[PDB]
Amino acid sequence: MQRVTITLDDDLLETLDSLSQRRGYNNRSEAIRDILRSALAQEATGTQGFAVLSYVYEHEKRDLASRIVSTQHHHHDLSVATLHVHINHDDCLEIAVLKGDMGDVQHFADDVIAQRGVRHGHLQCLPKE
Amino acid sequence: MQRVTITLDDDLLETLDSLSQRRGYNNRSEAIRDILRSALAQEATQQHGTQGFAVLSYVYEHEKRDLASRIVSTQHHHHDLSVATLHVHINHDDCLEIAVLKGDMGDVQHFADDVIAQRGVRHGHLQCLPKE
Amino acid sequence: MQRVTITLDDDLLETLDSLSQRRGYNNRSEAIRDILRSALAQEATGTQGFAVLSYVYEHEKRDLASRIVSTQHHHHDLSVATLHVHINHDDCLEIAVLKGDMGDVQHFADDVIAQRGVRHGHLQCLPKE
Amino acid sequence: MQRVTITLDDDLLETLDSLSQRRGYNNRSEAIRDILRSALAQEATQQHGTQGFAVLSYVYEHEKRDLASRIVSTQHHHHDLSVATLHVHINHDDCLEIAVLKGDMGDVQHFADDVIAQRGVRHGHLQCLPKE
Ligand SMILES: OC[C@H]1O[C@H](O[C@H]2[C@H](O)[C@@H](O)[C@H](OCCCC3CCCCC3)O[C@@H]2CO)[C@H](O)[C@@H](O)[C@@H]1O
Ligand SMILES: OC[C@H]1O[C@H](O[C@H]2[C@H](O)[C@@H](O)[C@H](OCCCC3CCCCC3)O[C@@H]2CO)[C@H](O)[C@@H](O)[C@@H]1O
Ligand code: NI
Ligand code: NI
Ligand code: NI
Ligand code: NI
Ligand code: NI
Ligand code: NI
Ligand code: NI
Ligand code: NI
Ligand code: NI
Ligand code: NI
Ligand code: NI
Ligand code: NI
Ligand code: NI
Ligand code: NI
Ligand code: NI
Ligand code: NI
Ligand code: NI
Ligand code: NI
Ligand code: NI
Ligand code: NI
Ligand code: NI
Ligand code: NI
Repeated sequence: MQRVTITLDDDLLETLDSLSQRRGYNNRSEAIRDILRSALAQEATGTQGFAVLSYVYEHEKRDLASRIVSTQHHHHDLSVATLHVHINHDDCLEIAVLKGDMGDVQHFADDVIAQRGVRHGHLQCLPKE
Repeated sequence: MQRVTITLDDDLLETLDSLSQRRGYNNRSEAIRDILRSALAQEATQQHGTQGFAVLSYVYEHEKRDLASRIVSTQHHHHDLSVATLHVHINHDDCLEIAVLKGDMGDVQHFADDVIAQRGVRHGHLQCLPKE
Repeated sequence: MQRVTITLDDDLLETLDSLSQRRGYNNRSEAIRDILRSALAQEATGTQGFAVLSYVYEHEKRDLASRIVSTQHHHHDLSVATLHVHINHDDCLEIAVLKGDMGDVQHFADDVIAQRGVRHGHLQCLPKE
Repeated sequence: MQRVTITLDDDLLETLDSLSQRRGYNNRSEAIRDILRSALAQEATQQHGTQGFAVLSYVYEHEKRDLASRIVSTQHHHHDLSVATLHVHINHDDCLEIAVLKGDMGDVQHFADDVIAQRGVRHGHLQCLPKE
C-alpha cells in the first residue's frame, strides 16, 4: 500500500466529511479510497455504435431552436431521432439518439452543446463491443 | 329507421364514385354511411370536459420562416398540454414531429390547430384517445 | 345537382341533428354534404417513405410487451424508433416511427395492431412525394 | 486550505496512473481532486426533497428473461415518475431505451436502480437535472 497527499478546499471537505460520517467510513482516506474505486472502474468503458446526447437549452435566446435543428440536419445521417420535453416556459430538455462512427458522434456533440445557450450537455457513447 | 335524401352536385358525386370504386365500395349509402359514422365518431373524441391523451403528427421544413422556433414556442405557451415531442430529421429539409398531449380533449383540439394551421406545416394529423 | 337517398339509424341522426343545428346548417342534407366534402378531400393522400404507427396495449395480457418488441425486431430495419407513454397501470400508449417501402410499412402495422390486446391502432403514411 | 493523505494499494494506484496518463493528467492530486468533485457534485443532484427532471439510459436484450415485460412493468409500478420512454431497436437482440423522469430527484434514484439493477440490463446511466 502506497500513500498520496492531496490538498482539498474547506467546502469540499465539509461535504466529504458529512458524507464519510453518515455513509459509515472511519475517515477521509477510507471514503476517498472508495470513490476512486468506483470512478476508476467506470473507466472500463470502438469506432462505431450509438450514443445518447442530452442537454438543456432555451428556445428563444440566440434562436437556438432553429440553430440546433439546422445543425442536426447537417449531420442528419448520424441522427436517429430526437426526444424533447418542454420543462418550463424558456428551457427545453432534449435527447438525441445517434448512430455512426464515434468520431462523427464526438464531433456532432460539440456542434450542439459546446456553445452559448446550452447547459447540462452530456454524451454517453455505446460503441459496437 | 329513417331515410334521408342528400342533394349532391355532379362533381362531388363523380368523386365519391371513383374513390369508392378504388376502395371496393359498390354502393353509395354504404360509402356515405361509413364516412359519416367515421366523422361523427371522431367529432366525439374531441369534446371539451373529457380528459385523456392524444397523438399529434406533422411534417415541416425547418428553414422556411422560423417554423422551428415558432412551432417550439407555441408548444411552450401550452407546456401543460405537452408530454413530449418526438422529432425525426427526414432529410436536409423535412422534420417529422410527433407530440403526445394529455389533458382536456378540447384544449388539445385548439393546440393541434395553433400548429397544424401554421404556414409551412403539412401532413398534420390528430388522434384523441379519451381517458376511459 | 344529383340526389341520393340513404338510410340512417336513429342515434346517428340524433347526433347529426344536434350538430347540424349548432354548427348552423339548415338541414341534414346540408350538414352531410359538408362532411363529405372534407372527407373526400382527405382522399388526396408512393412506394417509399415514413409512417407513424399509434396504438394502445396492456403490457400484461398475452405478454404483449415482449411480443410487440420481438415483432418490431423482426422488422427492425423498417423501425426508426418507438415512443412510449405509460397512461395507467395496465395500458401503454406507443408510437412507432417507420421508414421504408409502404408495402413493408403496411405489413408491419398488421403485425402489431391486428391482434388481441391492442386498441386504437392507427397508421398514417407519409410517402416520398 | 487542508491537506489530506490517502492510503492506496499498489493496484488501485497503477490504475489511476495509466488512465490519468491516457487522459492527459500529469499530477495525482489533480486527477484525484477532479474525480472527487465530479463525484460529490453528482452525489448532490440526487438528494431527496429536490424536484426536477432526469434522463435514464440503458441497453437490454429483449429476449433474455421477459426483461421487456419486467422492465415495462417496473416503469408502470412507478408511472408517476415517468414522462416517456424512447426505445430504439439496435439490432436483432439489443434494445436502447431512454426514459425521461420528473419528480423528486430522490425517488428517481430508486427507479434507476430497480431497472439498472436488473439481470440483463447493461450500460445503465442516470443524469439528474434538479429543477432550479
Ligand atoms: O461530456 C462528458 C461529460 O463531462 C462532464 O463530466 C465528466 C467530468 O468533466 C470529468 O472530469 C470526469 O472525469 C473525472 C476525471 C478523472 C479522469 C478519468 C480517469 C483517469 C484520470 C482522469 O468524468 C465526468 C463524467 O464521468 C459533465 O459533467 C458531463 O455532464 C458530461 O457528459
Ligand atoms: O388504419 C386505418 C384507420 O382505420 C380506421 O379509420 C378509417 C375508417 O375505418 C374508414 O372507414 C374511413 O374511411 C371512410 C370510408 C370512406 C371510403 C374512403 C373514400 C371513398 C369511399 C370509401 O377512414 C378512417 C380513417 O380516415 C381507424 O378508426 C383509424 O384509427 C385507423 O388509423
Ligand atoms: Ni506499499
Ligand atoms: Ni446528407
Ligand atoms: Ni421545448
Ligand atoms: Ni407554466
Ligand atoms: Ni459540424
Ligand atoms: Ni456495449
Ligand atoms: Ni324508424
Ligand atoms: Ni429535423
Ligand atoms: Ni393557443
Ligand atoms: Ni386518423
Ligand atoms: Ni380507450
Ligand atoms: Ni343535376
Ligand atoms: Ni435484420
Ligand atoms: Ni407502458
Ligand atoms: Ni396510479
Ligand atoms: Ni412480419
Ligand atoms: Ni408528403
Ligand atoms: Ni486552510
Ligand atoms: Ni427494441
Ligand atoms: Ni420500486
Ligand atoms: Ni454522466
Ligand atoms: Ni439547471
